Amino acid sequence: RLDPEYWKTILSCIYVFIVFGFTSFIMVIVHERVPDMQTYPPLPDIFLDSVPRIPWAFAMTEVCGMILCYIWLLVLLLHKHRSILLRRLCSLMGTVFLLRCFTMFVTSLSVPGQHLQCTGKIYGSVWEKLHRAFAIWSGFGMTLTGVHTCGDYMFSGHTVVLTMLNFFVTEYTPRSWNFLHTLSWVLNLFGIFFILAAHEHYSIDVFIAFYITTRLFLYYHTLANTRAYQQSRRARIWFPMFSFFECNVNGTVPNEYCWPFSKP
Amino acid sequence: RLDPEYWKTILSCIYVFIVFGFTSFIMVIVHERVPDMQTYPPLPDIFLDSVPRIPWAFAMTEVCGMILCYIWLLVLLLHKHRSILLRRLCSLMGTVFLLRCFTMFVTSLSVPGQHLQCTGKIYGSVWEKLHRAFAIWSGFGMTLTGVHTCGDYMFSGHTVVLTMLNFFVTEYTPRSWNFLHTLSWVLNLFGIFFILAAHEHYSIDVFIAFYITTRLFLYYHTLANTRAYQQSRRARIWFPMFSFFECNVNGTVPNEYCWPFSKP
Amino acid sequence: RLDPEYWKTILSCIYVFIVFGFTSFIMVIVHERVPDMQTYPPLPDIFLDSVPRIPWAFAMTEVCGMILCYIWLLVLLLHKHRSILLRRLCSLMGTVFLLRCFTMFVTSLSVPGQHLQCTGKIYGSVWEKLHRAFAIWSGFGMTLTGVHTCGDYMFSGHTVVLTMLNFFVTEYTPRSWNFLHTLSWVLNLFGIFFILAAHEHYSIDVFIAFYITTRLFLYYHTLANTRAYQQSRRARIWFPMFSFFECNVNGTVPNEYCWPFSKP
Amino acid sequence: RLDPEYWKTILSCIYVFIVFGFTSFIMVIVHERVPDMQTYPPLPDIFLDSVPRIPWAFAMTEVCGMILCYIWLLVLLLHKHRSILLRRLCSLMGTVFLLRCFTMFVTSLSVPGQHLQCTGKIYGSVWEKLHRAFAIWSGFGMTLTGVHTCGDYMFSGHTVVLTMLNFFVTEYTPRSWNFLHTLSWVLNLFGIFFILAAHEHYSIDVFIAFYITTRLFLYYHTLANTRAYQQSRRARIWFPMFSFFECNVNGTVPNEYCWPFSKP
Amino acid sequence: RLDPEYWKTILSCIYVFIVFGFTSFIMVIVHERVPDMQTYPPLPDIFLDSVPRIPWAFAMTEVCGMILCYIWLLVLLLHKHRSILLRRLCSLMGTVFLLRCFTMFVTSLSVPGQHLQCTGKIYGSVWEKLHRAFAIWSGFGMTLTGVHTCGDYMFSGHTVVLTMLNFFVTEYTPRSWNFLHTLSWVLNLFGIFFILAAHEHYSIDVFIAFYITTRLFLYYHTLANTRAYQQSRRARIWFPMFSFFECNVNGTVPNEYCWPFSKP
Amino acid sequence: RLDPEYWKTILSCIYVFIVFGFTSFIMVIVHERVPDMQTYPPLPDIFLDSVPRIPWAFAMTEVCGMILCYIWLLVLLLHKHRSILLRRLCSLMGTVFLLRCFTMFVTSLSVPGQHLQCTGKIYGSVWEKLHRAFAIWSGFGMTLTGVHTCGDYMFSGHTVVLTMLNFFVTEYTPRSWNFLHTLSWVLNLFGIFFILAAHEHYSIDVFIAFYITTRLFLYYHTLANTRAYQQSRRARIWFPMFSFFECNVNGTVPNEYCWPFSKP
Repeated sequence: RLDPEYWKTILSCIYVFIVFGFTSFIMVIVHERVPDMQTYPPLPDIFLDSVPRIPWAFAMTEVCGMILCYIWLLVLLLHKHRSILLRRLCSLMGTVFLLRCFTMFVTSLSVPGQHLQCTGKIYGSVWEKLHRAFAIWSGFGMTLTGVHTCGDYMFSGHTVVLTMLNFFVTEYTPRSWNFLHTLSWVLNLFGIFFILAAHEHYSIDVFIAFYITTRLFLYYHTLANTRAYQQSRRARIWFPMFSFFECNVNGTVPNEYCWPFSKP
Repeated sequence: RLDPEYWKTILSCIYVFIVFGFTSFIMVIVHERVPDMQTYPPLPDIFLDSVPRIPWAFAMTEVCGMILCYIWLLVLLLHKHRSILLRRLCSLMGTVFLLRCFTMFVTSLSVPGQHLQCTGKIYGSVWEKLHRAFAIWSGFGMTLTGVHTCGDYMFSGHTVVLTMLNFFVTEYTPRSWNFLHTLSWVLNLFGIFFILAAHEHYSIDVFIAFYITTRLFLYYHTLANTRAYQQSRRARIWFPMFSFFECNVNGTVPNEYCWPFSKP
Repeated sequence: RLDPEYWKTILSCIYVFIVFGFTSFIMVIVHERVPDMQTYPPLPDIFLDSVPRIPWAFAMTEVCGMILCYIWLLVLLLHKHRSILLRRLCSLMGTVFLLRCFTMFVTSLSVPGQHLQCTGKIYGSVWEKLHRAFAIWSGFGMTLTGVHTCGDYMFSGHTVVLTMLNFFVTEYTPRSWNFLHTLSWVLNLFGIFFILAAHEHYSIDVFIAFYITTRLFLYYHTLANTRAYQQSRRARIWFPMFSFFECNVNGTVPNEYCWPFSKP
Repeated sequence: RLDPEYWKTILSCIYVFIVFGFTSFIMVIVHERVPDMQTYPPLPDIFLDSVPRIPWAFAMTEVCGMILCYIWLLVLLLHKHRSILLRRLCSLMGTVFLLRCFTMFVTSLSVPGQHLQCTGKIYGSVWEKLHRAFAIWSGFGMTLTGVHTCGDYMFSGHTVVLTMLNFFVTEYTPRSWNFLHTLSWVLNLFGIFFILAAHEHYSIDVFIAFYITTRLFLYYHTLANTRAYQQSRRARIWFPMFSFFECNVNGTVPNEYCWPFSKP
Repeated sequence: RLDPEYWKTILSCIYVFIVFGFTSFIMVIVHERVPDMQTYPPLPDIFLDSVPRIPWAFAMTEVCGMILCYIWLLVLLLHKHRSILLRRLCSLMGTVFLLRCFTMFVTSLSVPGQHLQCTGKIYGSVWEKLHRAFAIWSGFGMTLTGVHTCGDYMFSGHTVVLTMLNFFVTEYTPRSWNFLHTLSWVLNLFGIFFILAAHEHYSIDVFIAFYITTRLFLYYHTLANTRAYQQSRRARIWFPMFSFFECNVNGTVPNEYCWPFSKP
Repeated sequence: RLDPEYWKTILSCIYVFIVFGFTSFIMVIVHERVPDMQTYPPLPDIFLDSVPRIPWAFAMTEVCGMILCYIWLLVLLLHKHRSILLRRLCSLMGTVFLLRCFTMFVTSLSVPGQHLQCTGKIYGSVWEKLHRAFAIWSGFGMTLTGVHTCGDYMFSGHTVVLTMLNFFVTEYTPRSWNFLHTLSWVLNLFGIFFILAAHEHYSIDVFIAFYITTRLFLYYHTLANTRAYQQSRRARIWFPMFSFFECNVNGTVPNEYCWPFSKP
């Protein structure tokens, strides 16, 4: 049966956090490659040359992220098997960012010309770069708590976060509430459009980022529902720590509800 | 049963060739967005920085391609379903080249700094664009028959051809000939490496030009195996003209080999 | 049945230490033959002539050798029949390093030009050779604890240790862990590559070392699983002290794991 | 049953002649690498330093070669299934000489000081190397018909031929002739001693050549007798063109002798 | 049954030591014939002409003999029938050494020119010959304890001892230990080669001093096995004191070993 | 049954003549080693120093040889299975003399001083030695037809011929004529005594020669009577062409008489 494992979720939660730290550490290394990085005028993008730069577009995507997180924790609060959903969130966010790190190491593609008042730079050391890492790591990447001051590269994590929250929101809801799903898709599309109009990422930066996470989420859910991790040697799974997390869960989780507290 | 409809192969062929024509047009259309194209320093890479440029490495790619094409022609000559393999290949290259067209149209990523001796440029008119494209069209984009002189863009076609002609000779040969498959794997790997060593494309171009063809081949063959197009309303398949071309094909294609000529 | 023999393991450890001590002395005897070994130009190779020398590449081989050693020590601790594993490892490392002594005494092939610091020499005595042999012996031949002042001859020793550890790690882990196996193979291949990248061995020392270690490991395990030591007078097995160690072990060793400590 | 296939023996002979030509051309190419290769002093050996050079000792190896070849040709004449023997000899020699070519390409190890009359060289063209390759090819590489002006590299060739002929003579004679076998073994050992005593090869060259030929012959005959080419997908036999030659032969070849001429 | 009669063993030992006494006497009596013995040139040979005289090989003979007799003593200690093996050994040495006496009496063959610096000579009296013989007797005839200063004669006894102690270890050990047999074969062959390389005996001495011992060993062993001495009047065996020593033993001596000290 | 093979006896008769020719060829080669061979004084023998030299004993040695030959041909004339006796005599005389040739090549031992005045020597050529061999060959060695002019070496063939003929004469007569056997033995003893007394050979030359032929003849007859050449794998017979000649003869050959011609 569905046995909530309260001690595996701790490992899953440390997994996403250490992956975030590793990604933050890798981010500062890429910035060392090109010293100036603010002398190239923008490459022609048929999406970029049309929409003028909007200074406040970036923060609207962020408030979209917070409101989507609020809805998701609202669903997370009133579900029987909250442990499984919280485990899956971390277990599926811990791989897209590893792919992001690999793509970052292979090649670098920043948006050429914005945030030219990028301060800091020329970090010659083996200890201060770590401090810059905790600066990046312990700021969650938001500009509201100003940490992201300088340019960002290919494969934006904002779109990954938005669509990953949206898919889990729409998937763990009954097939009778088809009015919050449309709204959630609306805010997801608005966030993508506002990140595109912020002159912060290229179109190919967001298209690949969206497709990869959508395909990976669908594949993970299909494999979990099929429960081929133990049925046979299905495909020699390469998912990081998949059978360990999903050994005790069989079949498809239902969508029943209760009240968490003991004082109705 | 498997009835060879020769009136469908001609339609598929004219479709893939007009796709080639549209692609040839769109390279010329996307060319003049930037006039210089030739002043920037390369973006930081991990493979274009270590390995120095090898001037003759860009010939082995099309030597490998011609060898693979000759082997594929030999395979196509002796198979009874020579009207089916060619139709499927034409249906696949059309889709992959439409994807290439869309990717190059949304954004352009050319190695900034190769082919600085190419002449021409500033083709501002209505009628010399088609002349330039027809020059590009009737040269197969090869450098042995010198046609492409300036730079190339995202989603290299040489990778797509070298991978399609490798995964198409492997699939439609007996599952006991895993040596020609091994030889073609080395062929494809060397063709991949020599393009990168020639400073012709970025390292992330080849990876996402190889994975897409592998996935779009395996998915198409899985769909064709289980006849899901007519079994039910499975997924509303998004292949351009999907149910039309393979409406007369049921089951799985056999493997038997025959000599069509009547001169034993 | 599997009887843990705690004195045969000690005998095997004594045997392997004696073999290592003999090898250390033989390596000092061989260096006496021709003094210079550093004035000739290197033989025409295909790898030593393309890749330039990398000064730091030799320490990475030993780093990859310590990582695999730590992993194998972890495996050796959480097993039922750890005594058999230790006994087999020692009984194989004895034979391979005896073959190395033979093939290094027959003909001495060094790399003319690395470790040119080798100076003074003229160890003309019987009681000064022993001190030099002891200096190599109680340093494990590594370059971190500096004993690797002069060069190393035919049948490289780092490749033997790396391949033996990788194969032992792969063999004695459950046949469902197919990510640790890939990591071990990658580490082994990188350690092999860094030997040639540092201009320490010819391209033909490494290949024969790898082949000999692989062939001996596979032959020993085939003989052990067939259990031909008491079946009949099959072929007069030539493995040094083979029937003595495997007389009490019949059949194949299973893969049961536990926790040795008396405090679970 | 044993079907005499006279159209495959011709293919095997063509394959062997092509392999021999390729080996000769590769030797000519390899000699181009190092200009002198005759000024350095020889490596410290254990056999080349004790026994002084014997000027006439290199003709005796070829004399034993002719004797063994004559005996084998006599055996080939008085056998029922001579076609299978002639098909196996070629299919083994081709593989062994391909291995010799590969081994000689990576690193070139000659004997510094014999055949010091080798001068002129500087074949700085493509149509002059071919003449030398043809001169070596149509001379069988022997020293009696003088083509052996310069030295010979790694993986000696005389040892391969001698060992192959000796093993073939031993295998395909009735198992009651234990005087011809002793004579063949004595001739083989004397040929090896004479190739070693003329200062034409190193000890390790002869040892690895002998080991490789013996192991390849034994493995090929074990596979042929086990008939694993059609039993199952055992191990993916890597012998070049193995299943094509042994598909029509099932089981083991008997030792029936007859007389082919119809004139008693 | 097998009854250990130590009174027979003591008589056998004193008898064979008596045989040593008369051998020592006869060497002195045959020394006095030719005074010079050191002026002639050696008769033509094949092994004494090619191999040059080396002066340290004549020590390895008694080193090998010492190792062999130590191994034989170890075997005799652990074998229950220690009263029978020693008696048979003494009975065999008595016969072979009286044959040596006959051979040196009938003819005297020596090396004309070696050991030319030995002093003494002209021992013309009745008593000093006894002193010289006792000097020869109480040194067992090795050169390590320098007694054998002059030349030696027909039918070398070092070969006889080296071969008898090899054929007794092989015979009276279980027929599954064919490594100590292999080691003893090398021990015997090297001892054979080194006495020849010391220019101490002609090449015909060793061959007939080895064949005689192996033949007289196998013949005596077969006679003991089939108990033909008492079965009938088989051949009137000429072995001196044959039936007396071997009257109390019937059947074949087993190969079982025991520890006769009472301190487990 | 006992089938007289008239065509194998021809091969046996040619084989002994080739052996005789080879022995004659070898004899002249030994004479080329040392030129003088007539300066050494007699090495001291207890037999030669006693009997003054006799210069007519050599003649009646051949006289008793011819007498025994006459008796043997008398027996051969009136026997049913004369072919078998002739074949066995030739086949054994062809092996004893091969052993003579080997012992001749290994070492040389002549009698130092008789035949001071024989002519010849200093044969510097590659053709005249053949004529000398023909002179030696076609004289049968007797001094009646003067060919043997210089001395003879060890392992004399005179005693071999005498003993071989005597044993054949005695063996093929039934056990009722014990008066001619006494004459044969006494003439053999007189012949060997005359050989010893006339200063042409040493005692050790004749003792080994007598023993070798006696043992070989006895072993051959025992094997022929027991019929172990086809019974099982008896001893790995090293007899030259043994199973070929005696394949058709089984059991023991009896001694029936007849009259050869058709005119009684």
